[PDB]
Amino acid sequence: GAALTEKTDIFESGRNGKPNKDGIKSYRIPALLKTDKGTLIAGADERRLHSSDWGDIGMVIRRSEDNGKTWGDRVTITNLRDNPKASDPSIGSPVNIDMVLVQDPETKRIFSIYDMFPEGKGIFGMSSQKEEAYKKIDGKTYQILYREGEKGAYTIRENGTVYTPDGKATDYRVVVDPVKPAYSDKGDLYKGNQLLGNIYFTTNKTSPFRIAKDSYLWMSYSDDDGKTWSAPQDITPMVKADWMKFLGVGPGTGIVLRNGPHKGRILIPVYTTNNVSHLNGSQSSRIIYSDDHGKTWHAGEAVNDNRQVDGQKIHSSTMNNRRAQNTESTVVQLNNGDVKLFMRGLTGDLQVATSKDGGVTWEKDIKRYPQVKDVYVQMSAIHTMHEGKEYIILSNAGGPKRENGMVHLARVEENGELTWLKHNPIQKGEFAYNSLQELGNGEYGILYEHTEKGQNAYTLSFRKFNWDFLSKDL
Ligand SMILES: CC(=O)N[C@H]1[C@H]([C@H](O)[C@H](O)CO)O[C@@](O)(C(=O)O)C[C@@H]1O
Repeated sequence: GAALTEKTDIFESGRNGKPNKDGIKSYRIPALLKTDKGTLIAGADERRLHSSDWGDIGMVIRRSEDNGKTWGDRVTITNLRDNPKASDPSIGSPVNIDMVLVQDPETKRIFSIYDMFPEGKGIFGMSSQKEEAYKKIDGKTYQILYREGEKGAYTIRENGTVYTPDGKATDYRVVVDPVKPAYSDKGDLYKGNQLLGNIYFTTNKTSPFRIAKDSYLWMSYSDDDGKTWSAPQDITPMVKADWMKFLGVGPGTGIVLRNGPHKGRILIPVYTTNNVSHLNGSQSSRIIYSDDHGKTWHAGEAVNDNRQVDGQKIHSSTMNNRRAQNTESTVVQLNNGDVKLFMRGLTGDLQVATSKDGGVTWEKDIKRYPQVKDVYVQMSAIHTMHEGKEYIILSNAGGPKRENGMVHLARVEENGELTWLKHNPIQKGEFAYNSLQELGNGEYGILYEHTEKGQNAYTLSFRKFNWDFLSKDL
């Protein structure tokens, strides 16, 4: 008997453009993680001012200890404070946006990796010119601070003390070890004991310093099953190349390889843009990984690196080809050791890349599956076993637009090839980003974006379904 539970709203948006009960207009970008303890962690972007990809956005989660039946109160991981002097509040806050959750099965540490931008319009407000964000000194890497009127780079060193371009300590200090709830004090700039401003503010500044205007990657972790989180760690310098303009995560839930030469490796989907074509023709998927339980991260190569496009080779750092782009993605490892990267794209159908070396490089054959439509929106996919057989469950909008949620089932053969077996609707009406997780006992859960009755984009809801829903027809 087919079984699909009624939708349960986890993060409720307001309606008709009004704020919700907590004064928040929108929630977006779901992430669902089933931890070792059986806990379900639902993550999301808490977009207070509007539904756009910038503004005042906090990284939040809710925990369920009864497999999705009930949920605890919201837990904020990170939420930077707004620039109280910005002329336009809608774009007047440093930004955190798009999160990826994953747990190390050995250490049990839970990671939340997400984007960070200083005050502005996020990916839509990036400068045409690069600004160095870090400087190496005496074998040490320090984040840079810029002061109007001076060309030299100041640096943030031990204890947050600001040093002049010439290497002399100043009386300015940055809060590099935040202590306020949500770490809303991170980046605060002090002169002596007086708070002057914040290094993440870019307009109407009250302090002399700001970090480089660029795209960053931050990470927070929890060792207590999601109840409390560490202060944000800037992992950007570990993975961002000097040519990269944007570098952000493909939101959802990452994975840890289960088998092969790279078992234990944590994979985080991400994508970049270059300075040649940025968002018009350079969005390129890839993953970043960690082989030491999240201590250090490394960038793999882009699916587009040395890819053959129309008898011509391209590279993610120099490409300018709209149709060859691949953006947000979801990653899965097969029992044969191969890694599959399902990438959001502009071909109208499902695009999948394959890596034979734990996600570092990608094979030449980018497969397209007409069986699974892609309206250019995020998707999620997970590996699963059923009666000794290997499968992959993938969910995304069925179209025409971002609507009619579908859960696709594919059989995985020993060569890693896919055969799509079923396509079952799961949510009528508006449907966008989603995140799947296997719950066990033949059941699965999904946290997704949907709206109805005038709700603001989006309300994130949860549903559970079993194998009877996947295989049998409704
Ligand atoms: C960092 C960031 O802006 N992420 C956003 C991305 C990018 O804007 C696009 O991938 C750029 O092509 O996509 C969304 O806007 C979208 O399509 O709903 C949602 C997501 O939060």
